[PDB]
Amino acid sequence: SGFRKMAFPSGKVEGCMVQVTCGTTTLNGLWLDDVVYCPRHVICTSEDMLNPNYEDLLIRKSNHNFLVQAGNVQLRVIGHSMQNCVLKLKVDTANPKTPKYKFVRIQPGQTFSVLACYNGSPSGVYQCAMRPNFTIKGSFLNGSCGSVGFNIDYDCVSFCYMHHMELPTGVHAGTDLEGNFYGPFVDRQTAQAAGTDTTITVNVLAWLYAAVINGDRWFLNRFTTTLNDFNLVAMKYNYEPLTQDHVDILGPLSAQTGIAVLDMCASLKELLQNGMNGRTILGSALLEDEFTPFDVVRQCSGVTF
Ligand SMILES: O=C(CC1CCCCC1)Nc1cccnc1
Repeated sequence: SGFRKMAFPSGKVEGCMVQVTCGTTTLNGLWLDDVVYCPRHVICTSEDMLNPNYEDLLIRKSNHNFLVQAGNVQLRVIGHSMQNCVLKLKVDTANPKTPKYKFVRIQPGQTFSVLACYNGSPSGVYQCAMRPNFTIKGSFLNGSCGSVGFNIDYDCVSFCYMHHMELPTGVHAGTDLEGNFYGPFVDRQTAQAAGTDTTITVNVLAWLYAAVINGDRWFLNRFTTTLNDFNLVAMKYNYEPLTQDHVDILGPLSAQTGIAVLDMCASLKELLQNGMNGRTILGSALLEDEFTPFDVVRQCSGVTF
């Protein structure tokens, strides 16, 4: 038993991180087959970041302007092109360590693991949620750019995120691996507004089910509710509203614990109205929204890769 914020094992992704250098701007790139993907802002000088014309900047550049080191190795760039906000560098060598993988664009509330990197070397791994406002609350320094987010479904690495920027607010924005931003961010150093951030209600429900599994049962109560009365209370406290799809996703945890979804919402209701009153749930004094109902099930079933 027990309950931790687990990341996916990182091995399969470590063998794909390379160092990309253009002029004196060095950051991380992802090497799959014979292509290196990286943030297209690698071609900017710090002066260039206030108002980049990427088409104009990329034309001054040539294959041999780009240094791709894979540890002790240099790769040879023989084609270069821009897909939206990513640079695709065709290299002379397919990565022998290219796992089974796909590119996926994820939805708000989905969780993934980040391999944080500097000069193409892995630093650490953590789990996080894509916020409803399309930002992540990550841990990135300078040179972390090109660090990626990924899920593993047995043996297949799904890549969903590439790190491009910190906002003046200290939260983190980037792209899918086709180079389209999550949210309304642009890769320009200007004041940009994240939305209002909401709580991922379906994840909090998944996590109360995880508490009940692990013996922590104090918040369960006699009461109940409907979807509508629940959703009314949720909106007041900046919680995302709950649909029928969400109830369908919770059914296995409802079957495994013998607690109706609506009964769990009734318990959640009371906590938003009355709070914890000093108590904790799975050793936390706040309501946690960074576990999906899939994460909870995976961790309480012991699903491997
Ligand atoms: O925010 C950036 C990149 C932006 C990209 C757009 C132009 C300005 C620089 N760097 C970074 C990321 C994470 C932690 N520290 C620094």
